[PDB]
Amino acid sequence: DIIIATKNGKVRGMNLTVFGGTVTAFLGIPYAQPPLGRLRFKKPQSLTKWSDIWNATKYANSCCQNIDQSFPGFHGSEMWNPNTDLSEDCLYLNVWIPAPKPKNATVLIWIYGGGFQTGTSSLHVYDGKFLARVERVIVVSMNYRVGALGFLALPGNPEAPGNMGLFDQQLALQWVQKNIAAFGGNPKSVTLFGESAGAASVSLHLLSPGSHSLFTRAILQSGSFNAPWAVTSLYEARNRTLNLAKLTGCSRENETEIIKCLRNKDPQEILLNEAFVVPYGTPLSVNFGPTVDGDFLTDMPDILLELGQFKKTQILVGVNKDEGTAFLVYGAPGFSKDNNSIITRKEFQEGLKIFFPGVSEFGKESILFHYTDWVDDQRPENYREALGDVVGDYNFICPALEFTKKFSEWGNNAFFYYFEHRSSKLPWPEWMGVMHGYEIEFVFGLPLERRDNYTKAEEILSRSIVKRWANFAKYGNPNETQNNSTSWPVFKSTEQKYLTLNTESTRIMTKLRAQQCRFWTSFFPKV
Ligand SMILES: *C1O[C@H](CO[C@@H]2O[C@@H](C)[C@@H](O)[C@@H](O)[C@@H]2O)[C@@H](O[C@@H]2O[C@H](CO)[C@@H](O)[C@H](O)[C@H]2NC(C)=O)[C@H](O)[C@H]1NC(C)=O
Ligand SMILES: *[C@@H]1O[C@H](CO[C@@H]2O[C@@H](C)[C@@H](O)[C@@H](O)[C@@H]2O)[C@@H](O[C@@H]2O[C@H](CO)[C@@H](O)[C@H](O)[C@H]2NC(C)=O)[C@H](O)[C@H]1NC(C)=O
Ligand SMILES: *[C@@H]1O[C@H](CO[C@H]2O[C@@H](C)[C@@H](O)[C@@H](O)[C@@H]2O)[C@@H](O[C@@H]2O[C@H](CO)[C@@H](O)[C@H](O)[C@H]2NC(C)=O)[C@H](O)[C@H]1NC(C)=O
Ligand SMILES: COCCN(C[C@@H]1CCCN(Cc2ccccc2)C1)S(=O)(=O)c1ccc2ccccc2c1
Ligand SMILES: *[C@@H]1O[C@H](CO)[C@@H](O[C@@H]2O[C@H](CO)[C@@H](O)[C@H](O)[C@H]2NC(C)=O)[C@H](O)[C@H]1NC(C)=O
Ligand SMILES: *[C@@H]1O[C@H](CO)[C@@H](O[C@@H]2O[C@H](CO)[C@@H](O)[C@H](O)[C@H]2NC(C)=O)[C@H](O)[C@H]1NC(C)=O
Ligand SMILES: *[C@@H]1O[C@H](CO)[C@@H](O[C@H]2O[C@H](CO)[C@@H](O)[C@H](O)[C@H]2NC(C)=O)[C@H](O)[C@H]1NC(C)=O
Ligand SMILES: *[C@H]1O[C@H](CO)[C@@H](O)[C@H](O)[C@H]1NC(C)=O
Ligand SMILES: [Cl-]
Ligand SMILES: [Cl-]
Repeated sequence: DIIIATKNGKVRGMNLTVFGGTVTAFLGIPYAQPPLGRLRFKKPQSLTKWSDIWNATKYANSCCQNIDQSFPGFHGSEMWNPNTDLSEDCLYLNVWIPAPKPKNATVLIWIYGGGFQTGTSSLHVYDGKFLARVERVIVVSMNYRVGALGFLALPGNPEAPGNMGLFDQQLALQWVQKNIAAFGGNPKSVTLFGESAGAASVSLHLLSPGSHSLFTRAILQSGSFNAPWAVTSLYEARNRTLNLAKLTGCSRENETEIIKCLRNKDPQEILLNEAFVVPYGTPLSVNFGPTVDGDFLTDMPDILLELGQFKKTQILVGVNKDEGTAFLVYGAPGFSKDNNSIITRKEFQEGLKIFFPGVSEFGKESILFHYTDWVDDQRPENYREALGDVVGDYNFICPALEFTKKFSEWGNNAFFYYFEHRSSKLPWPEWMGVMHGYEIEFVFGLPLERRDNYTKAEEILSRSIVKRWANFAKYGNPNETQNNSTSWPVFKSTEQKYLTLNTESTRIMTKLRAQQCRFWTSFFPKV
């Protein structure tokens, strides 16, 4: 039998045959009390015990969330939709262990993204058996509440204080600290890693004092808290809570009555109203996400980062070459995943209004000016490409770079990557390039599965990324080998060196997109 004793009871695993070896998987370990009934909107409560041997042999329920149904049958979007029953009873986690069982393995904890409204640990691109098999690390991933059920905020009120999903993550980090040694793992070697909102989440755990001792090191893939979508101000969050009460028939004299009313609502009644809590939106809208709750976050995160009030440790940060394109076919006029999406200069300008609703006309004018200095005047795909880069630079690349600069300025080693390979199996059209989220499958080592129809070059690339991530986790240094390996230099605010990741060559380069990002940090805010 495959049985591990944990502080909350014994749990039964299952064997996976991986690359002619065995990985032991414990899928769907509860780590918190089910946030049902009176526990809805509260911080997660510690788990006491489950009754008998818990069978962690199938993934757990995913947290409640609206589904992306924009493209029925399309793998490109359905690969992100939850693949287990949705339920409010979702606070579970997964643990993959190398066989034979390690004595003190480094632990990698995955935090999925999904704009704080979606995601689940059970997606196939987050399958952790490959990393455990190939690098002999332990992999943990957890489900955390998303949407209003996860980030409804009445700051100061324990009935709905804000940042519950972040606290879900945190409680799972505490569970690893309490229990991972029984799975053979080193609680003193724990690396958080995640993508998009998960990366924004990792970046917020660097700032949260309660998480300081729950992990060693941090990997931020295509995301950071200073991205414009990631953190809502204290009273912007409160306002949206009130509007949800309004929209559901739960407006009440005092706040606890409002929360009382919202606990009576069906989950679908909450989920289907989440989109209407803001006056206007964008394809990158986070209606209920992290906020300044005074508990998980004691000040605006921008300030804590400025003042060095964060966990002093090593980080690995990076972005993808076409972060913006994904969001274009979700509300930008003239953009379809089924044509080559050539757009006019007028369609570009309409896209700016879609993605920048509350920005002045001269604000849009200067965005347009900064992104039209064409190398070749036509080149009929200039505006199509300009709009992607605007969305990608403003929402992801430039914030990730600025976070890395300011963080490295306080003395810890920081490593930046620019991932430029488009997957041979990427189901979206070619014009969308190296999309948001499509480095993940390489990080988790799926190209290592030869029966899966990736190219040999993608196996080598994924094998190299898998080595660097695991080496970063074990050693604070994302090295590959000492010899025959391009060195990954530290990111330093003067030189700002980064490593490119693709199949042709991995080069050290400097000041990624500095001319574009300089616009977004030092001019656009003044507008
Ligand atoms: C806080 O937010 C409200 C927005 O409230 C609205 O009502 C909700 C039910 C929801 O459906 C939203 O889409 C609505 O926008 C701000 O009030 C606005 O002013 C009036 C008051 O109802 C409303 O008709 C307007 O549409 C809102 N403004 C815009 C630009 O749409 C309110 O000002 C915000 N700030 C504070 C401090 O409360
Ligand atoms: C977890 O599953 C066990 C049974 O699953 C199997 O039995 C194990 C001994 C092992 O051989 C596994 O590989 C099998 O998949 C549940 O066990 C109870 O006890 C016996 C076990 O065979 C069974 O006849 C009983 O009917 C089970 N009890 C009940 C009330 O039906 C065990 O209950 C499962 N754990 C939980 C928390 O449900
Ligand atoms: C040592 O291995 C190289 C490949 O190693 C490349 O990996 C990158 C991450 C980076 O660190 C880089 O400096 C490093 O060189 C081998 O070259 C590969 O060789 C095959 C042929 O066997 C070519 O088809 C590949 O294109 C080539 N990859 C490259 C150049 O990136 C090579 O076998 C070996 N070189 C020596 C001198 O021993
Ligand atoms: C179901 O509820 C709708 C809300 N969003 C739907 C999104 C819209 C855009 C993309 N996809 C994911 C996707 C598709 C294809 C390739 C890669 C990635 C579906 S969301 O909750 O998922 C969302 C919101 C705001 C984000 C802000 C920053 C980054 C990601 C965000 C995701
Ligand atoms: C689950 O995987 C473990 C690890 O591979 C298996 O345990 C091994 O089985 C072989 C075959 O007899 C032994 O030589 C090893 O000594 C075993 N290891 C341990 C730690 O006991 C186990 O058999 C698998 N469970 C299954 C297949 O149900
Ligand atoms: C990558 O670099 C790190 C150093 O940054 C190497 O780490 C040492 O690793 C060995 C394991 O072989 C440990 O026993 C030492 O204690 C480590 N020392 C230090 C100072 O880190 C690591 O070996 C390198 N790996 C490769 C493949 O190059
Ligand atoms: C696993 O590795 C840790 C270190 O990462 C070992 O911890 C001990 O040694 C550490 C020095 O690096 C310190 O944290 C402590 O001196 C000590 N830990 C204590 C006393 O709690 C740990 O022993 C290793 N576990 C193994 C090998 O099973
Ligand atoms: C493709 O996308 C939509 C079709 O649904 C359309 O509005 C747009 O103009 C089309 N662009 C083409 C065909 O170039
Ligand atoms: Cl995502
Ligand atoms: Cl093209």
